[PDB]
Amino acid sequence: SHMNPKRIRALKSGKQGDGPVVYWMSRDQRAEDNWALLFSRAIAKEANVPVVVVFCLTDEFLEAGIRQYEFMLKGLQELEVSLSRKKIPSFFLRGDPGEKISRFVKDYNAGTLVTDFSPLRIKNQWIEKVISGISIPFFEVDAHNVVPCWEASQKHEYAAHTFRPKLYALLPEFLEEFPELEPNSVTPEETLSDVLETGVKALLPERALLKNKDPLFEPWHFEPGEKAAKKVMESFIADRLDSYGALRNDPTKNMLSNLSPYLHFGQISSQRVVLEVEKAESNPGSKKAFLDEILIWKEISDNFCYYNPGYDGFESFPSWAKESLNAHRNDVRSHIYTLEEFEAGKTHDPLWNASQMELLSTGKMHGYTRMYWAKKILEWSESPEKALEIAICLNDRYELDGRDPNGYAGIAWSIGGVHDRAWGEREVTGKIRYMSYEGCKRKFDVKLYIEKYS
Ligand SMILES: Cc1cc2nc3c(=O)[nH]c(=O)nc-3n(C[C@H](O)[C@H](O)[C@H](O)COP(=O)(O)OP(=O)(O)OC[C@H]3O[C@@H](n4cnc5c(N)ncnc54)[C@H](O)[C@@H]3O)c2cc1C
Ligand SMILES: O=c1nc2n(C[C@H](O)[C@H](O)[C@H](O)CO)c3cc(O)ccc3cc-2c(=O)[nH]1
Repeated sequence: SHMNPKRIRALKSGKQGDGPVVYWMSRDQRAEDNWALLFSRAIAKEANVPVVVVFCLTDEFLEAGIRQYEFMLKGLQELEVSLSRKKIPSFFLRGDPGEKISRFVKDYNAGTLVTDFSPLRIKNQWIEKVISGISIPFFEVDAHNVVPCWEASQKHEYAAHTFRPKLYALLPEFLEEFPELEPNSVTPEETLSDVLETGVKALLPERALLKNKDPLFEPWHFEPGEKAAKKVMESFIADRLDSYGALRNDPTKNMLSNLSPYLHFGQISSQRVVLEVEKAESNPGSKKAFLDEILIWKEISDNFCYYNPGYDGFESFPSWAKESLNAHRNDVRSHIYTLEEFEAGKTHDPLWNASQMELLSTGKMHGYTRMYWAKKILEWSESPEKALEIAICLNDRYELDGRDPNGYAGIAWSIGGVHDRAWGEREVTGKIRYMSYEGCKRKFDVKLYIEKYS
């Protein structure tokens, strides 16, 4: 087995039991290229026990909507089949992790517990509870980042150009092929259709609809699951990669990878993706541009959430920005929109409303327009605290890749200059990098973007 010990972290001591090794899957919903699954199999081998997979359908998802819930569970049904063809049983527990994972460990005489890693507050909520209801050893493995989150840095990194040296210096040690997942020796000692049916009915009153009372979301932009995530990656390498560096900041092109929803649910590994992109021969500049995103910005987001408890609040902005935004707290805002208005794209700005339409109808706003979109919320909000609330809310309710450290870090960047520099000082937004509507007229084909979305 080729398993780096620095990818793993003890969450609780225990006395090991004598039953299956239980992998509690959460962030990384895949069978292939999954260090958490791979380490859980290795421990089960070393203990002559089978490895099983447990997943919690939590009392939440009523906070998001059908788009995300469907994307995830369609992926998971494919995952049962996948893990079956490995003789690895998957149990799907309804309810919150505290109660259900504790009970599952007791009832199935688990030996050791392993989970994947996520810096989000809620996961730690779950962890705190699970830790009370078990007396067996507990491990988490960083299956999401290429360089483990507690390895990459010992602290918060204020700019990309400080985290980047540290991260690149560790790629030799941490970027490499996955061993194949070795199946179970034997097959060991209600369904997602019913559960998908039950939840959808519970969520259908909150579904987003255009006045016409017809549904607003379009499923077909992203086929969910592990097999489809490979295909999308392959389409990217083959077709969009060469142009990426040139056209990534242009909302009128389909030249992005479109991997974020897949990467969010962990239906595809970012280590895998990075390995394929490294292999490929493409226009100079492109490969550097894309790796800068999927290694530096993706992994600094986990860094941000992990070293900042208040990663979703003003207090985590850098000094200069807080000082700056405080000084402009009482400036009169040129507009103030209610939440409903932002949500239904009813602002005096045709480009903002279009970006909000792309979101509502596809569940994926273009990266470039996300920055415009979020900065305008700062500008048209009672306060910077309210701006974060509104952005976090809209991002999490409607993005397929939402509810993600990339989100909080991305919104903090936009609204408080996290991982950014001081810029020209203005009214209302202070020194926070400004993104004028006109700057977009210079930079890309605005009117065409607006036509695409109405
Ligand atoms: C206001 C705002 C909100 C955001 N919310 C989210 C979110 O909820 N979930 C999310 O995954 N990303 C978020 N981002 C970052 C980024 O916009 C998206 O990850 C990207 O557009 C996803 O599309 P893609 O896969 O085609 O990107 P590509 O250009 O094809 O990049 C490939 C991968 O690199 C990573 N990546 C690219 N850009 C960034 C970035 N700026 N920050 C962190 N990682 C990046 C993503 O994981 C992405 O899947 C947000 C950015 C902003 C400004
Ligand atoms: O373990 C779970 N992870 C879920 N996740 C994954 C989430 O990324 C992780 O729970 C955290 O990263 C902590 O592991 C969701 C993500 C979404 O975007 C939307 C809904 C869910 C729902 C669940 C869930 O019910 N259980």
